[PDB]
Amino acid sequence: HHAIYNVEVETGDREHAGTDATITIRITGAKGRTDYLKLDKGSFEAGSKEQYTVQGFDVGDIQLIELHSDGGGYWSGDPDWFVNRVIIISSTQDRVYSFPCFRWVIKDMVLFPGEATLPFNEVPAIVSEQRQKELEQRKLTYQWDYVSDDMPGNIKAKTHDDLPRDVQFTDEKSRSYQESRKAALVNLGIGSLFTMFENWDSYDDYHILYRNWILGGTPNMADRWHEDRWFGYQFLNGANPVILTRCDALPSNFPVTNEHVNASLDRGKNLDEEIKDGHIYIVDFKVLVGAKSYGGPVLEDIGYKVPDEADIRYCAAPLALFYVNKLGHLMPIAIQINQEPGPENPIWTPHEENEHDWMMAKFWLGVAESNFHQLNTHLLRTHLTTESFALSTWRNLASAHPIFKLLQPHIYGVLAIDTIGRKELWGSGGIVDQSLSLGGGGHVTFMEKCFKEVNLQDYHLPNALKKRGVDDPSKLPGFYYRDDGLALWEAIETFIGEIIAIFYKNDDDVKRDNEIQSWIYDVHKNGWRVNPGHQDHGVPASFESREQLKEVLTSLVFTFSCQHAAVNFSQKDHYGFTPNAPAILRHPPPKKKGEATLQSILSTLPSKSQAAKAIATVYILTKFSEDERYLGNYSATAWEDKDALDAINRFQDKLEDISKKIKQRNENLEVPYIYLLPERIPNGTAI
Ligand SMILES: [Ca+2]
Ligand SMILES: [Ca+2]
Ligand SMILES: [Ca+2]
Ligand SMILES: [Cl-]
Ligand SMILES: [Cl-]
Ligand SMILES: [Fe+2]
Repeated sequence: HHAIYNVEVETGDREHAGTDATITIRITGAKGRTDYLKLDKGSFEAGSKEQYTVQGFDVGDIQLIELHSDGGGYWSGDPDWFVNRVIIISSTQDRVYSFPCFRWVIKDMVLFPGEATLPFNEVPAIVSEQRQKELEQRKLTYQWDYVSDDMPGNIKAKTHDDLPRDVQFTDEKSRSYQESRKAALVNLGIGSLFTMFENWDSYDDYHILYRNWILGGTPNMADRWHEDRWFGYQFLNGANPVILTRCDALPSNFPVTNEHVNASLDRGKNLDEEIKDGHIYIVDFKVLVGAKSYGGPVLEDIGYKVPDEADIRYCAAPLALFYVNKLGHLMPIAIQINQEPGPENPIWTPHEENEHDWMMAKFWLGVAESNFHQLNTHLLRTHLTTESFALSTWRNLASAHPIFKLLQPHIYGVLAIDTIGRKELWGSGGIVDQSLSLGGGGHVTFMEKCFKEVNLQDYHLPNALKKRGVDDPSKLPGFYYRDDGLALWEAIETFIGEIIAIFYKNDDDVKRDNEIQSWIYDVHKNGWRVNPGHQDHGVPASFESREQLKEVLTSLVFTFSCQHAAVNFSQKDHYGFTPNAPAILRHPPPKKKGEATLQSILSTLPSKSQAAKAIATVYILTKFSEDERYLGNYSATAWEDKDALDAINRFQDKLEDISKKIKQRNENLEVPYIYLLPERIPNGTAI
């Protein structure tokens, strides 16, 4: 004759989560559906758990609910309502129904009870219809847009506030970001006054520049940047640990011989023998040829052609050779500043007659490294490329889908920061233009050039390390990015495998899942588009197995969290003392040996205000928000399935073990490697 429904609603704790809109709820089940019933006694504050008792038609077994908000009245400041979950008990049913949400309620929100499902799993027809309608609507809200033909697809949004609220920064992240921008302007202005009439005449002058910033500690390379051992160390454990490969033969255009490097070898063998023993490594920045730097110079194979106080910046495409010495230290042993060898682009070594020439060579290798790292390793290959997958998750996976639930905490952030970044950070005029040689426009062309070579197999850490020849700790010791990254790769892969096995019982279940198929196909066709001049991007058009699904999800999750953390949060230590890693140089490279002086070097190195702006950029890009959730913290995820909860438990406990092992390893290091501690790795790419 009627049922009594006990309704409990948990509102999210985040700022503005609450609402004063009038809320109603309609309940549907096997027997029919109630009317919209008022939940209108008391307030919905952030963090609240509020209870209601409403009476209506007995729907029998409950199958879905619909919340409605009237959107507030004249005085409502922020009617949008963030709902974590609704729990209902019906007087006629011996069951507790739990409806996870974790999304913003704007006007209407449909929710289903119980565990995640694949689209073909058996559910009431009205559930399947609502699921199909959700996804129709996703496609109108979440649309592809592109910087150019040669960039990965991004979310269509003019500014951050045009984004769907589910993918905007939380108010806490927007405050953390806007406050960081204000603090940077204040610290720049105070440091500008303090240093205004400073005679800039030594490398140690640059130490002033980080002193009035809250960076979490003096840059850990400030005291040792000038030592070859610590210069070499950072190609393993600094901000850009992705380019060094094992050298099994010198490139024909980098004609280093035993006579150039023998004074550096110290295990009793010559250069050819050390190459065969796997102790010789190399970096090749050839991708930077053709790069257009601010003020006009265009990099050639030979460097630059024989050209008041204009802002003119330079870069380089060097090769550099390194050697693992008998103590296990990676030492820099040769640098050629540009690609085409000869007298005007010679090989520089730590044994230069003129010590300033070797220091200048190391600075040219750093400028190439900085521009490559910021634009390719960090901006393109974390943010801009994984942004396509975040967009495709919203377009193609229903909120009921288990892989939607898995990805939510990891995709969060990237749409918001990238929408902001296109306007304020690496877009035209942004803080990047003030701080990189390739700023001014050349930085977009350069990312385009890099994106043409991008392949999804690059995001597979064990395969990429093996491919680079850097995975054998007996030949290449002291490589903590590799050690910690591989431990976390395995932990994430194990977890994802266990989630997949709960919902997909065999390969057929993958092939039949039209949403996961649409998801990968959307990236394949519209996300990482193989356009004229592009290599294949390694994105499959479909999934055929559980293992293939695991491998793509692991790559993606590991990149959003760990890889971004390793190449982003390492920036204070890498760049905070400018001479450790200059990102702008002001004169072209030398065309003969014996020229460099401390003074010609200081005039090539960034100006005080260029260096200050680099520090400011790093400060902004590396600020953790006070609401950040770190790796494995799934406190705001929508899981209900008991087995999924247990898989999460095992994963968190694994992460906890990896954390203690990293801290134990660190206690014996001269310079602890902390960027891959789980407690410092955000779930996502949000800054
Ligand atoms: Ca609100
Ligand atoms: Ca109440
Ligand atoms: Ca738990
Ligand atoms: Cl009713
Ligand atoms: Cl679930
Ligand atoms: Fe970032």
